[PDB]
Amino acid sequence: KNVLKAWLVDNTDKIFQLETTRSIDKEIILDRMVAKNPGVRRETMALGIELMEEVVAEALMNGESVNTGLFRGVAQFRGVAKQNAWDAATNSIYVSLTQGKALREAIKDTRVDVLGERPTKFYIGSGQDATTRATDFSATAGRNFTLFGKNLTVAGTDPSVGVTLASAATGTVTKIDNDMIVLNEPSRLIILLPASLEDGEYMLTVTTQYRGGGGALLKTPRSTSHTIYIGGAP
Amino acid sequence: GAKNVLKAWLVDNTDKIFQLETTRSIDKEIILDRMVAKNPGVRRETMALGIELMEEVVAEALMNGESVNTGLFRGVAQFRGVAKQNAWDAATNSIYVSLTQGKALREAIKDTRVDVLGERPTKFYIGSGQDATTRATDFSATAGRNFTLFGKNLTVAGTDPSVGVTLASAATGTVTKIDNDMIVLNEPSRLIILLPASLEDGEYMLTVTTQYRGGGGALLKTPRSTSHTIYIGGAPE
Repeated sequence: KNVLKAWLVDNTDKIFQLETTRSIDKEIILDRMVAKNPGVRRETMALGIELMEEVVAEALMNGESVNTGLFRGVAQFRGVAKQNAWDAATNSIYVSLTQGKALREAIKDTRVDVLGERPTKFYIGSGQDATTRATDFSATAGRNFTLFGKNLTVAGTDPSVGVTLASAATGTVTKIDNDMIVLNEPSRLIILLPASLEDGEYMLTVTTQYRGGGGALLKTPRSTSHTIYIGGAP
Repeated sequence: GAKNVLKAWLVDNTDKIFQLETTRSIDKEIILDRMVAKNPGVRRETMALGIELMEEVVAEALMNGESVNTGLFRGVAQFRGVAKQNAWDAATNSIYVSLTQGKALREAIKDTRVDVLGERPTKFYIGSGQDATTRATDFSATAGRNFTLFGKNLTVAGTDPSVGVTLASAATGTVTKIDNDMIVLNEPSRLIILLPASLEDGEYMLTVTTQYRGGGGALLKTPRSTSHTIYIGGAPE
């Protein structure tokens, strides 16, 4: 019933990479809930989701493990316990989440549509968040994020050249200052993510005139993207 | 000050780490009861229907390759294993959903203080854990697969028939004893176990019962027990 579209990318080994499609938030979830069951009042459903989030946040922050159909969560601690004390600069709380029974059951009814390899050797293969060590394209605002790929060097004179973040919620495009691209290699980019960015999903785009391998710069810039979740600055 | 409090122990990792003192485990039934308790304006049956409806929409969105964000989490489908002959192989490749905390949890973390209790009173406890399949260290585990327990004086030893590793279901209270031969590594600071495949998804209380005495010494006349909560995810396909 369900279909996941996947690219073949270099790991070296070949690995599957989910195709860039869509991001959905609470507003779209509420629209789809009302479309599936027109007997539910949107305002009641919106209230219910906020209420449930309050209950779960409070449970996790008061040391309970929480299990829903979608996930299981528990509060965790990050950083070394320096001098048998909590240091707000090195230590932090986070909630570790694992897929729940409803997701494991939905996976059973899902097939993978292999798209093959991308037609051009220009893409974002993988990523890593410095702070959380996550590789699922979740990231931390005001901290470093590494992009691994092919022919990613930010180069050229054209004004569109550079790294951008486009908000899935508002559509607003934030350009990353070129000084904040602290490593600019064809197979790897290290960027500092702006601290002011609101939590949510963004479209990360590398636009460059850098030609694959050696040679002259491309006359017109080319773009490659990947979805990314940015969690607010710690 | 901070409206939430987390209690944490200082356990061994040459250096020390923080270990949450877990309060209890809650499911959809308790969540729904607490929602009604906070807002008597809502009808519990309407809230229960809404949660099933929200889960269906989120599960369909994820399984059709969309990234999903709520205030509690962001999710996206991910793939495991190498591409053999540039084609999906159901016997070596798998799908999972990677989940990260959302904005509501990040804001709640801001109103939370950590109350350090110091070091654990006894030198017999479960400090940390690791799932072999996912490599998760949050005490989430995979049924039919290996799990590692790190701690102090965890060696399973003694003549008493109660000695061993058990899992008690939070949903029913049903206890599953792991066969002693499914204890693959039996060291004081680390146990490697094979989890049975038939375990239903959910939270369990994992208990290590043993007559093994701290460091050097004769076996204890009476067995002692130490526990840790564990989430078990259903066996892989």
